[PDB]
Amino acid sequence: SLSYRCPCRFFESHVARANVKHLKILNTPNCALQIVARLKNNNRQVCIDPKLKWIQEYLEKALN
Amino acid sequence: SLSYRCPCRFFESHVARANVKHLKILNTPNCALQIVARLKNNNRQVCIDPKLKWIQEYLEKA
Ligand SMILES: [Au+]
Ligand SMILES: [Au+]
Ligand SMILES: [Au+]
Repeated sequence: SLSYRCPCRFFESHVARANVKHLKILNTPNCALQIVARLKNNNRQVCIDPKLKWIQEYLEKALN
Repeated sequence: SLSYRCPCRFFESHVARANVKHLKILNTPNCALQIVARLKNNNRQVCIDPKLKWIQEYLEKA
């Protein structure tokens, strides 16, 4: 609950790296992993699909 | 903006300090400060009013 819900209704998958100004990993309880991006063309905030290949490589270039 | 929303739809102003098991400030762009609490016996996760005096009394110790 009523008061609390996950900030991402769904994940968007047609967002290109060149379009995103910032990326943030939301740490909200009882919610799956959530990456939030600040945009261009619109400039809004979107929840991006973590399975995006470019997000994967980006998150993977954080070590092994 | 069709996908992202603030995780708190409203704040709960009647919760007592005795009832809260855990508190967590949420990192959340384009939203006001938001505090999530886990309730003691039923374990529900609720958004609680930052304006609550005991919440202040805690954040003012920082
Ligand atoms: Au962001
Ligand atoms: Au438009
Ligand atoms: Au919590």
